[PDB]
Amino acid sequence: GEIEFIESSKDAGFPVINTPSKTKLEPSVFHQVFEGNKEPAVLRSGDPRLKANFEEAIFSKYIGNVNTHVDEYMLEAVDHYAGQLATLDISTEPMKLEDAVYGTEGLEALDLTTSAGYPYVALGIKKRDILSKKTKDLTKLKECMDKYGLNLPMVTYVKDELRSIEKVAKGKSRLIEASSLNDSVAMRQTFGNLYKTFHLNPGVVTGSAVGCDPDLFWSKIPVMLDGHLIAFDYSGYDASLSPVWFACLKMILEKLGYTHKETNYIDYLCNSHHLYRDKHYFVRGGMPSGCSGTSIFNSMINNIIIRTLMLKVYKGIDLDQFRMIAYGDDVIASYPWPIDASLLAEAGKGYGLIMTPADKGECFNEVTWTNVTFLKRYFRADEQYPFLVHPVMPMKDIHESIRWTKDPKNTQDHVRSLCLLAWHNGEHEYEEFIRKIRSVPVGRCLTLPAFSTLRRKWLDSF
Ligand code: NA
Repeated sequence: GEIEFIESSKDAGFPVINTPSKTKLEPSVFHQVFEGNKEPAVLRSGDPRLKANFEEAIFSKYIGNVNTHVDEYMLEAVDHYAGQLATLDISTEPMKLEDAVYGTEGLEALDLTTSAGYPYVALGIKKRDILSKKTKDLTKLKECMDKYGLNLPMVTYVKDELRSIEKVAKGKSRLIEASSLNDSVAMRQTFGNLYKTFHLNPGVVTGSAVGCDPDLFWSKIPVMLDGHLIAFDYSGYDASLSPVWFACLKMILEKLGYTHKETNYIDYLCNSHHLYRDKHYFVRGGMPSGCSGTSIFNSMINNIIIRTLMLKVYKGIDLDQFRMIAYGDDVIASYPWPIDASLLAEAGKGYGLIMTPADKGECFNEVTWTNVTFLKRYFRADEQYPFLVHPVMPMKDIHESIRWTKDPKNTQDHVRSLCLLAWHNGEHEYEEFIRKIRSVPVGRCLTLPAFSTLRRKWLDSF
């Protein structure tokens, strides 16, 4: 992706979008009990911790585009993956508006908590002013969609989250693009049944883990992934995507039965218009992280990409023996023979993708079931039930998270969520985690699950 044009919003008649510039994150009561290094992301230019130009840093992810046709490798990649998805009988019929807004099996109700985007954010109109869970009212929504239409600008927010010392200093804060409520709803109508099928079928047929429950899904992954593991990281995957990868996505959508008209919304993602505070800008390429379907579309594109690179370097490859599971940029994969990921990475660079060794580190290559991570979690077979696999979030990350809060009123839910991740690290680690929590008075006011209870419920869930 490439920023093609940027100017002051007022020149085009856009008001300044007044997005948050002060973090909602504050030290929790556990801040001194546990060790950690992470701090809130930089949200504004004048932040004293900056050791770089903020506005330059946050847009530096847009590294450019490679301008190419959809080549022979891409075409075969699309064919192969399309053949997998054909198995699922995805419906290209529009999802009914009520289902697409207020919830159905495989597609949770539209989040009423997030930004309603443009122009609502300039009018002080929130999602809850238009929508109502209790009523399932579609009347105001239909009015709004008729009044303002589709293809509205996206509103760029800086993500308010914890970041490493390095990412704070370098000003490498992440951005979220909020699609207008109008476009979110329209895309959910158009692609909702596809969203639904993906959510209901995480695994190696969709090549997707979006919507998965790691407590359950992790025992299935080594069964699905037969051979030598392949994993690598991307640097700035979303923003690196060139228009050619969106063309591939449109081709795969058409093979599923979507019409040229229905795939027009992919152009909205690819060639996008954004508002950031007092500026507005156009991007050619780049997945706008935050719009409807961007996790699923990022995953589908990743399925095309990896196959393309394999076909290009290993002309003798048998993709029918290749398996992969993506969650956006994150990938875990296998092939029955060793594959040199460093070769794939160089082929990736030719397509404007920046691929690096798995989980930082120096080489590409020797990934094992012991060191592989996916969705930030390691894989550890249960010692007693060896066919069941623990997702293991590092205690370091759990410690980082408990030291901060966006609202102390949520302490019970926050700490409980962390317990559900922590116990997979083993009984001794859990017991210590609970002891430290309880060394603060608040900690003794919380309902914390016992290890044996967590383990029992987990075992029973299968
Ligand atoms: Na874009």
